[PDB]
Amino acid sequence: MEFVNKQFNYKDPVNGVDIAYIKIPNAGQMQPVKAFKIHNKIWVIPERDTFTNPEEGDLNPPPEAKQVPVSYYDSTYLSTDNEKDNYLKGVTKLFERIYSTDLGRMLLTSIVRGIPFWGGSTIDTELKVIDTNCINVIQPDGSYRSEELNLVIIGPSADIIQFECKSFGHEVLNLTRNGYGSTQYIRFSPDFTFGFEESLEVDTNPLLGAGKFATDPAVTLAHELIHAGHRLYGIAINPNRVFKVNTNAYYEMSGLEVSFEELRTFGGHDAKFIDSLQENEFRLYYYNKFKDIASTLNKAKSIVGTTASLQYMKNVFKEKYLLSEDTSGKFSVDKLKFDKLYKMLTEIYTEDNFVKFFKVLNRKTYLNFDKAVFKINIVPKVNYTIYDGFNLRNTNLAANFNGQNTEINNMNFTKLKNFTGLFEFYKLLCVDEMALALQCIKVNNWDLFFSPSEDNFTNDLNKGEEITSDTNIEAAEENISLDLIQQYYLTFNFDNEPENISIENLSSDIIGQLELMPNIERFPNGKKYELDKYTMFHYLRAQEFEHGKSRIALTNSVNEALLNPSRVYTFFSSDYVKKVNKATEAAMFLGWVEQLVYDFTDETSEVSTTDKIADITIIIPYIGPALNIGNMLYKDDFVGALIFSGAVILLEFIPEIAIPVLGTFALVSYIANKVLTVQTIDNALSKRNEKWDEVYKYIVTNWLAKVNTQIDLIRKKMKEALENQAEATKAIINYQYNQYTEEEKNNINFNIDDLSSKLNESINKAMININKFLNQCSVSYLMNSMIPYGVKRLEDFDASLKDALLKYIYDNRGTLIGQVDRLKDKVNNTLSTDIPFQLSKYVDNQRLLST
Ligand SMILES: [Zn+2]
Repeated sequence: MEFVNKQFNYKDPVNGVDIAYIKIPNAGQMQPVKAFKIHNKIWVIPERDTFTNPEEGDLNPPPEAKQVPVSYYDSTYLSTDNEKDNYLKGVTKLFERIYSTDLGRMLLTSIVRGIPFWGGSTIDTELKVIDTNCINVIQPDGSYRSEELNLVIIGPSADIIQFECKSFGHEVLNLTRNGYGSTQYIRFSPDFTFGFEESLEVDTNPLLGAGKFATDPAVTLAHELIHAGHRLYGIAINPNRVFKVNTNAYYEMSGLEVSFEELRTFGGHDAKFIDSLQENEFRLYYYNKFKDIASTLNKAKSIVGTTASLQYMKNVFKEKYLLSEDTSGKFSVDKLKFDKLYKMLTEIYTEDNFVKFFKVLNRKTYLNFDKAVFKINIVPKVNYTIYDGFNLRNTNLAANFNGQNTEINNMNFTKLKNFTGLFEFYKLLCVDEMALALQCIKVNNWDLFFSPSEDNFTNDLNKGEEITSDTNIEAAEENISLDLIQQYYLTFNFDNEPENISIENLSSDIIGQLELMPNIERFPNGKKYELDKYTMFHYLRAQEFEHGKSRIALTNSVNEALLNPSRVYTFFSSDYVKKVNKATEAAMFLGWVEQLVYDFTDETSEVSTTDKIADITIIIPYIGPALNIGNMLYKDDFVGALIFSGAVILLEFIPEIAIPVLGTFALVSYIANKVLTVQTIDNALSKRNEKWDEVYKYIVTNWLAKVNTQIDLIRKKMKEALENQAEATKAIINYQYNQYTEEEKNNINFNIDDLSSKLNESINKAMININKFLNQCSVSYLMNSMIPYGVKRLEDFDASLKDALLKYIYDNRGTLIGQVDRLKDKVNNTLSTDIPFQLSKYVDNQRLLST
């Protein structure tokens, strides 16, 4: 009742104020749809989206499959009044959940504030509303009334789980990128969610649930509202600017296509893939675009198309863009204030930050792709609440995110058919049949490796700089934390919103067309690779078995588990395979099962400590035979190979890191001035600290995108490998149990859910170790294989500045008579020592900092 003020029903009578048949900007002529105004500037249309796009009227599956991990198609969805009512209540509920958090409260306020700019006038001294930023509200009497708005929530198009921000474009202006902003139409459904898998939280939660977890749809909505946020303030990054990936190697993906805008919206490490140069380019770009709005507001003389005054309208956009105004009435953009507003919309309003506030399990990267799709019902309070989500307090579902777990909370999630086939998009990995014949496995596109292009990483480190006494000292960029979010919250003006002012009627049908959007080419599909050796993907495939009818499964230690469907590979000792494959009689069964649970824990809990490697203090030897690391199929060979060559042995590809010759400093001399001569020397020295900081940050960015992503995938694959082992073990134990007759009843009394629960527990404990080990390798690599490159490049820069400052001091020794000896020592001391590399300065991730 805080954000949404009325408790709406779909069958409520049309009134023409908050419940009315409306008409939106259209290519042709549309028929009115019943819509609901949940808040000021925010409307909801409980219909399938068939009107915004003239080419999207059909709700059937497209001729071509479409390149997404998970998709769902159902034309019958959102046709019944019951469905539309439940949609309206669902969307309303999620708005309340977003608002109930400190961060969501801020976001929703910023969205209402972000009224699209009145730049539809051809005469540059008049303020006129852009017609596509409005809707026509039809009254009970028959007449219509045009109204300004910021946001519209519509149901999905053909693909039900494809959520996105849409907006209508101008013929000449780029409204979402010029600072103006345009009305946002979000395609969303609260009746479906994504199924994902996570294993990173097991450190804090050892009793974590088994299978797939469900994405809280509030997070999803908040994600789309952030996209709307950027777009309303016209600060959205060009959809052209995509993160280009290498697609030629066998281990690489066939293609991904992720926009910078997407990585920015997520936050975490994902936002840090974008380097300092490109990020500064964007910040300075929208700084000048805001200044253009300030210029147009100073040239504005009269207002047209509304009863409201020019003085009021200028004030609205003053509040929106946080402009400073003189007593003379002139507007300007404050540098420090814009940065506060930009950082907020860019770095504070992120998906990862919302997770903090909701206290829910969620994907930690964008590259943690969805695996399934579930039908949900969040409207009943017994199922979902504004405060707790799925994870209801004082219930079984409170601890370890149990409410989000598909298997424990199975009555809340019904698994649906993924319309993307398991091998719709794939590479084909082949090997010599043991080339007269080949043995080939299909690997799904999203099980492959990222591998970003070098084109995505640009810098101006080579560019020289002229040091003066007036040289600006960059304030240390404070990293995102809850303390900072708290500070923005306290400075926030929550009361007072922009008003719903009466504007003059537009034409009966608003003529509008959606934003152009770049035409993205389809990836090459089904590429074949003929390989000399078995790969990681083969070893992972060998551990898989047909879930269905076929039973008799026998575990073994050779990768010819690929040949026989009854044979499944394992990396556990030969004693484990002998024990599990042993025929057992009813009398011996329970003691045989108890002993297998024991061995399963013992094989997986194996930890070998070391001090020889450095940076890496622990090792997990069975990762070698589990994934074929370095083509050395021995537990002894993995431990030995890791000590010898370090973390690089885990990597699928060696990242290229290009640091150029660092731009030297040039000094500006001032004759007969002792004060400003000392200032320039001091300015050059503290500007060197920024240079060390700049390089360090650049290396952290490359490591975060090229290396840490690889390790991220290996841990996910180890989680899969362990799950495969438990499944195979359960299948064999359950097969033996079903081979008995009537002695199953009382004599045994065996619970498979208990066996599954105990094995899941042992997997979690194994992952605790594995996560700890693989984090060390990622950082180990950063410290010994990536940072040194920058350091010796930086030490050569210190050499150039050393002689530059010593010659400078010498050349001005008549001006600095009494201080020459002192200044000579400071230059010699500070430029001889390296600046210590602190990981906590560039990486906020506190579980990466745990090393
Ligand atoms: Zn997105």
